[PDB]
Amino acid sequence: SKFSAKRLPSTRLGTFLENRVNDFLRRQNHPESGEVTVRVVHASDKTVEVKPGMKARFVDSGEMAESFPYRTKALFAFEEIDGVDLCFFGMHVQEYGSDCPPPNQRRVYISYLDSVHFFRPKCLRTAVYHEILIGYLEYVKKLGYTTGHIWACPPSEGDDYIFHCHPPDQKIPKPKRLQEWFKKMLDKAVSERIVHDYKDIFKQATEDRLTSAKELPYFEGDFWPNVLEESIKEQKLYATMEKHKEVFFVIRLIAGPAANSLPPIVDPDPLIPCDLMDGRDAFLTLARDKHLEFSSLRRAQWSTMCMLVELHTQS
Ligand SMILES: CC(C)(COP(=O)(O)OP(=O)(O)OC[C@H]1O[C@@H](n2cnc3c(N)ncnc32)[C@H](O)[C@@H]1OP(=O)(O)O)[C@@H](O)C(=O)NCCC(=O)NCCS
Ligand SMILES: Cc1[nH]c2ccccc2c1C(=O)CN1CCCC[C@H]1C
Repeated sequence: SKFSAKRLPSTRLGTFLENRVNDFLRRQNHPESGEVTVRVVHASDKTVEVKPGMKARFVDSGEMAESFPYRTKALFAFEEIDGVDLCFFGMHVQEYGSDCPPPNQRRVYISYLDSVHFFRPKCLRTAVYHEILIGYLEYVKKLGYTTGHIWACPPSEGDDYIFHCHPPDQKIPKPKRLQEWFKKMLDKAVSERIVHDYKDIFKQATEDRLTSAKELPYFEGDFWPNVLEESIKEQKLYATMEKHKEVFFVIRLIAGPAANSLPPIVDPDPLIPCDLMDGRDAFLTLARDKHLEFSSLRRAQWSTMCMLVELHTQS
């Protein structure tokens, strides 16, 4: 059909991820599973600017770059259930390439991920989310990104990351459950030899014998930029790192000498301008303004169809 998820334009990344998920589902041979479609719907160039305190201490002194360029991508996963598309998973990532100044070079960071719990069958839902994330790490590792970063931050009560109006009975995991969920994902990646290893931020920083705040990757919207500004306004930083360590993952995709002899990162996919999916706010607002909800299967399917018409006919 004219405005289907499958007819959204393809990318190498979307294709790679959907082939992984569908091959997984085919091996499980569950009669209730439907075809999965994965589409990158936004990609654009951005920069994160170093905030005044760090800018005063380290940028002005020529010890650290003033800003760091990255590519933002938004991708969505859809499942066919009884001939109807359901959008059930979304993710926004920041990708810092090989031209980026240290300490941000060749890193990926997950800005947001969100879901609505209607994947059929339910006994495969978590496994499918893990397959998308492991496939993302698999892909960026293939391109030459060396490290992944994840802040396990659940949304505040009443706050939706990507999808407006979640089901009333979809529980939101607490930090501890969410940490264990990312670990289970990462252990599967480790056994597939995609992830070399992973550590909490304090352990990584300790084992790498990092001297200075300038050595820590500096990402848009992350915790650590704001904690650094607070630290500069008022040794304590080191105490914050340890207390909150368990919620920040540093994921090594490529370690050893092989991590230092890499060609440049060449992303084969074009930029994809799309107003609706540049950041999270725009899609939340359109849902709010069109009275869309993702609060039941049928409402989510209706909202998915509206989302798709919009994606197809913008510009
Ligand atoms: C992260 C996410 C995709 C994981 O989904 P998931 O694979 O279904 O895993 P969850 O931990 O949410 O749920 C698994 C089980 O734990 C349960 N659970 C979740 N939160 C719970 C809570 N606070 N108390 C008790 N049980 C809970 C669920 O009900 C579910 O039960 P089931 O397996 O019997 O159906 C999803 O929780 C989500 O969309 N969260 C909101 C966005 C977010 O947290 N983003 C992460 C960082 S950007
Ligand atoms: C707050 C914020 N502002 C941005 C502007 C542009 C791009 C990204 C962000 C962004 C995030 O990524 C936040 N995110 C970080 C990872 C955990 C979940 C959550 C707390």
